[PDB]
Amino acid sequence: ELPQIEIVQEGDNTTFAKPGDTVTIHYDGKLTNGKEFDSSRKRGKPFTCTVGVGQVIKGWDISLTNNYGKGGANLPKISKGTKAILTIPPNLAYGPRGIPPIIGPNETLVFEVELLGVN
Amino acid sequence: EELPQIEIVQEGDNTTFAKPGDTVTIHYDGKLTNGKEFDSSRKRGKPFTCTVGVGQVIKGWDISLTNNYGKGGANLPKISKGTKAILTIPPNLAYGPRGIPPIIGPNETLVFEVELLGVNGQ
Repeated sequence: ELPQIEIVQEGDNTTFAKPGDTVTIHYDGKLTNGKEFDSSRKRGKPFTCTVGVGQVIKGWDISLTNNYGKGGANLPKISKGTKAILTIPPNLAYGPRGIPPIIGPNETLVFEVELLGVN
Repeated sequence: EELPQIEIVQEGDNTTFAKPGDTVTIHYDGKLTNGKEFDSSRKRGKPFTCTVGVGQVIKGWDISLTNNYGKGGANLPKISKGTKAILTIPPNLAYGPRGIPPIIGPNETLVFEVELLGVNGQ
């Protein structure tokens, strides 16, 4: 149903991504065991995508858009400049199948995310 | 960005519009370009209710019903409550290069006749 969000750093709290908005982020992808599958920084650029439109895993879409603007209980809003940890259950990520050998079947994913800008 | 082809057969209220995360109720008939029907609300015997804009249905439906997630599109008319439309959905907005055989074949364009009966229950 819903991902888990923890706020490392608060952001302006006025600019929020909306579905179909563009966002730019820095991120860390780790499995629960602490081993890293993807990272923007090591790639060498921040990552820009369209959120809320199924262009990224559902857990990102929910987190970045605050559940498509509906919101949820215990879903803190994420705003420009926010730094957070996102814990995403497999159905909000790559599912029962996974994407082997990159990500195994039924994996929860932990993301360190910083929202640099919206649109 | 691919967009579905939407034709307004009959205008609706022009006031009630679904947004992402809204619920909608619709009557629909789905046919292949050769005119063969593959799915219908009538065959179900009830209209179909779902959440739009969240990847719960094929992308073509999500775009059509939310007017590209509230962004709009070139030549993309808005669909409002009471609208009857025909939606032509290219394979990448439906089921893909693969398909879901035998229900729907590979690389298939889908043509839907839709009526939007309600938004969020009303």
